[PDB]
Amino acid sequence: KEWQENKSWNAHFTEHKSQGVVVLWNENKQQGFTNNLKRANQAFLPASTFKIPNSLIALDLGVVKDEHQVFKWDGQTRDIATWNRDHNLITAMKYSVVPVYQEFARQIGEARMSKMLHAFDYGNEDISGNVDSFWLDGGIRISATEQISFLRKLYHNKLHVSERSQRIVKQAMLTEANGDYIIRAKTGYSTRIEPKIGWWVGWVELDDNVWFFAMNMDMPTSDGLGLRQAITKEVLKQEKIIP
Amino acid sequence: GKEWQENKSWNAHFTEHKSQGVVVLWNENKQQGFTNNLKRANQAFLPASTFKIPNSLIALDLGVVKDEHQVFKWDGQTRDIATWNRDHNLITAMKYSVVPVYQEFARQIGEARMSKMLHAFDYGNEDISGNVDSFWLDGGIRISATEQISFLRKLYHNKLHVSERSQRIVKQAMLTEANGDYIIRAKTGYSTRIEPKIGWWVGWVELDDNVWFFAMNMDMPTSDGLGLRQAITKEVLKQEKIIP
Repeated sequence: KEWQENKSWNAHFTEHKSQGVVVLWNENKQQGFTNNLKRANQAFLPASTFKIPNSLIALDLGVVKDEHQVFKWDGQTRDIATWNRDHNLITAMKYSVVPVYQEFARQIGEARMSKMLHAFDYGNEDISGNVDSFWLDGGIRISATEQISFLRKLYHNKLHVSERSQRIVKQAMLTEANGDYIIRAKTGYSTRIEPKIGWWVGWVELDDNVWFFAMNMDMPTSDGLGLRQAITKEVLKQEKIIP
Repeated sequence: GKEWQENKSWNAHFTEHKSQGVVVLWNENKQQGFTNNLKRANQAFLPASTFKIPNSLIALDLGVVKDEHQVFKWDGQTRDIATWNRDHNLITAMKYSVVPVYQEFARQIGEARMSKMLHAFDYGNEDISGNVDSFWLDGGIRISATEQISFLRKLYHNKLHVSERSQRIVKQAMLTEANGDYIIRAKTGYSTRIEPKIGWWVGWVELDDNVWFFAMNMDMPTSDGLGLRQAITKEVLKQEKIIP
């Protein structure tokens, strides 16, 4: 069976008075697992999870030379302290620095952004809205299961951008690593259009397997943003993927 | 901005564990070095498994290793470290310090190419005398903590003469630890075949706005203290406010 429903994972959403989906993909067995088959396939705004494809396109088109190139703060004080400074690809991803990516998007342009999302088979491939905000309040929509399809192509260097572009983005996605596993992931928080949801998408590298993952959850306030990672990890722990 | 400074307060961290050794830090932004022992900082030892870093680069650059996914078959000889007794790729072979895999790389590389490469890298004394498959364990090659840092800085900046791709893959393979505060890319070593028996930890700490390169070695009479390589380095990084 391609996809199996495991409703016992809802205990982890319930424990934190939350609602959402975790989708796992066992790369070795080519098998999916989720607590909610329906919500697993419900398409939402990608929000900052879009920084993954945006990074790839920017690198491939030379908008970003490498992970060292500095993007100068424009001097507009914004409400996230960490955005109010110079950034490179690594720090811009780490802190989800929208202004840097809005600038990448303007330089990429509508026509090339569109051609690339088509080549990537990314979500509904719809960039309608502002070229510099469409992943936050435009037409683009992607499900947890479609995030995993895209992430598996990135992991195997199968997107039509250079191997180099893919390696650099995967470096930039690095989030956590220890003796037990490596997580390459990107967070997202969609707030501009209802419903407000938190994202975490990426994968867990083990010695002998890769577990791809995409979770989203109802996020009325930013007070629960920490539950994106904490709930994903309770699921990974239950499934014995991490100790 | 004196190039090299001695900080003897770090010896308190060696003393706490009744141990002896050196930690060398290099602040990349300020181009400044710090060590608890300038003498030991420049004492050359057998690299042992820290040699897996240059060996990885050469194997990749020559096509002995196609990528980090290529599988290296266990030869079927049960060895002392359980995790060696299975198939490996570059990632797992580095993680578990799987000598037999690297001995096979070394045999395919061969004497002439291994020698040319270590010279081009300016790697330690550049002496491969002994067996092409064991010289980093009991042959002629020697490298100091300060020479480890020189080599690691070239790798970090993709300045070795091998492809950018080869350097990116090895740096991926070096990944050891990562969290919201830092990323460590490093390689452990335990030299036992020639005295003195020493533990190595060499690599770097990536922060948002700086890189701290590091090379430590310490007297390792038994394997009971291998854990002190990382624990002592981390006490130094903590004292210097490089990690929380």
